[PDB]
Amino acid sequence: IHVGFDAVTGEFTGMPEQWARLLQTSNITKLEQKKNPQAVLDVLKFYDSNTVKQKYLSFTPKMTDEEIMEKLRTIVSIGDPKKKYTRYEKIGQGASGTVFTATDVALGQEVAIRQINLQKQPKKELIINEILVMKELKNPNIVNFLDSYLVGDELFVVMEYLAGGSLTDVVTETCMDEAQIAAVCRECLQALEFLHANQVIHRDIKSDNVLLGMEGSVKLTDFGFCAQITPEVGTPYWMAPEVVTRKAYGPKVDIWSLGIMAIEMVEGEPPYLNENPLRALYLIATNGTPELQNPEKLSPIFRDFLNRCLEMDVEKRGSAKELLQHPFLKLAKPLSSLTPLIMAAKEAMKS
Amino acid sequence: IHVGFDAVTGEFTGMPEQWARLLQTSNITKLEQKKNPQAVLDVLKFYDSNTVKQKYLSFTPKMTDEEIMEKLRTIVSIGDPKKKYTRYEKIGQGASGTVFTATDVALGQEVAIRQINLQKQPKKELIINEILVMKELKNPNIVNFLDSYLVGDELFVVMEYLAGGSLTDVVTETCMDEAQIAAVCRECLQALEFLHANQVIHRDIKSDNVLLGMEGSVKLTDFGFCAQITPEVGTPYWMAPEVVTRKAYGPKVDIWSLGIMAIEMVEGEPPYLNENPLRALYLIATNGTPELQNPEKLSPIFRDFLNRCLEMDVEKRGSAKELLQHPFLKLAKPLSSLTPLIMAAKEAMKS
Repeated sequence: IHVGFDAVTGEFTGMPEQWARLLQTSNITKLEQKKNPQAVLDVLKFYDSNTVKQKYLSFTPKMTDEEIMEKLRTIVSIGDPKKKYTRYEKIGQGASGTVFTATDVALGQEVAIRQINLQKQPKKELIINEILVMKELKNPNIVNFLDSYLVGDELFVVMEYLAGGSLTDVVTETCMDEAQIAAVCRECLQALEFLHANQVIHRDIKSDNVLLGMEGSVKLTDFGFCAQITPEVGTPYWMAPEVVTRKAYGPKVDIWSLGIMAIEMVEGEPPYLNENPLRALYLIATNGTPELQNPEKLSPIFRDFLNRCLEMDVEKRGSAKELLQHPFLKLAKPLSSLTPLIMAAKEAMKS
Repeated sequence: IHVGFDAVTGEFTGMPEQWARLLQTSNITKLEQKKNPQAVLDVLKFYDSNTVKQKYLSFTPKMTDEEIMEKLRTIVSIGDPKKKYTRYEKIGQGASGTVFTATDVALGQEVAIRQINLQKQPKKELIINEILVMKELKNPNIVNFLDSYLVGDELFVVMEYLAGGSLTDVVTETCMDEAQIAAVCRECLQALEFLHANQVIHRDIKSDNVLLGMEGSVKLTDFGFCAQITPEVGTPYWMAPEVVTRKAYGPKVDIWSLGIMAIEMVEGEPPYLNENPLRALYLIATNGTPELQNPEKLSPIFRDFLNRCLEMDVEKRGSAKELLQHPFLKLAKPLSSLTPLIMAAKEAMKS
């Protein structure tokens, strides 16, 4: 319902008590409110309603046990997941199932295992169709579906994984040069080109969801339900302005998030770290890019790259297929150059 | 290859060294040998070759995981067998899988669970077809298929069971009257009529494979692969003469075995208990019926029943559909009359 704004007093008129509550807790000043009331009102609407939600790739080119067994025909192997994999470690649990990392005993290569109870979720058909899609959606810069197993009522879905940890672990414990950063950016853009070409928007490009191999190979995770194989309230620093303004959005939100990720790689921490989430959302909507700590060090060509990623105008902002041609990615080192940083990160992590 | 017999010396000529070995260990006398050499030679052939074997009901009106999942479509439930059943007790294990008894937590009724590894058996198709058949083969005097569950590579098959133990436990610890014996015989004949009507020969009718309910209900087990839910070299006391003479045989072998079972019920132990297995087989082939310990006590009409069951001539011997009309079964008590004997048996068993 319509709400107003009395410009000299700086008070919104007729807004819900939820939005008024949030506004009091927001640390947005009455200067910042009268500067742009519409931006404030948009980010109140967003935070009041962003329960995060789930994502399922229903892009496939009440349920009974025969229907389930029929849908599972093409995707279930006969095998014991407690015998095919060792070094199980539980990496998380929630309504969405339980997640483990483990290693294949025959190949010696690491995997992630999501364990879904098919009786306790009503959206059974969505989960299975998600798996059917993911079996056919194959690319080297995403974690791919490997295998699945039925264990009574539990379905085990096995995804690729990598031993070298997350890009956050590298970025927090080491300093990357621009030739390393361009190599990461190239592999993430190769992933985004493929996902966008299959009507997938990732929505959550950040260093936490970028996985590194010990040889320096790079994969994205958290693009689907099955690919959520990461431990994950807080501040949504990776989000683009059209998202937090509650406006319509499309695949170039992932290009913004990649830009913020490139900032995080050169600054070692994400933006808005100690900020109130509501004020961080306000700043994203009004200012766009956060402000750099030491911007004078960065090459012209990296700054051009960041500008094409973090342009607030969606039409001006690069697409994945375009930014793959951007001259910054010419500077990229071999991916093996990440190896010493991955090892440095691991030896710092311990814990 | 042909072997002979020199009638005055009492020596077989030209027989294999296996059969000669067995003959030395057989405790069959040279009198008994020259009395009927052919019977001896038949039972040597039988014992040398009876590795028991398995039985599969392939009466349905190299394998890949999609083929397996397709065959399992109609028979696998989605559920956890380690959650649907409690009071698991392991009752046996062999090449054929592992067997448990357990009770359904919701119904409060006892069940048997066979647990089959589908990777470690090559005859996968036979096992699944056995289950598909058994799902449609339903009768109250056999243990029926209830449910099945897939647990990785292990298939769990759930069969009915009964709390009152085996007829052997009743027959060894109590004395049955003829009206109790006729009630058991009636229910076993009801089972054999149905099995014979579906081209099934049981082959192993004995008190060990007769299951009792606490209310006195009666079911057969060990007619198929899935129905082998009983702990089970030794002497084959239940076998008919045409079987042990290695001759062709048909469903009236079950009627012989039922006759021997009726003897076991009134005598409290099976025949040939302390006998050499080779001599027991010789006696079955030549004498037919074993000799009763106290035959003067038994009614005329029970003796007529036993005669129709234990006639050595297959043509004279009763069929199930015929013996169901035999006047002995008119004497049958209500099945509840078994209840005190079942409880007496259990309270003796303890252990």
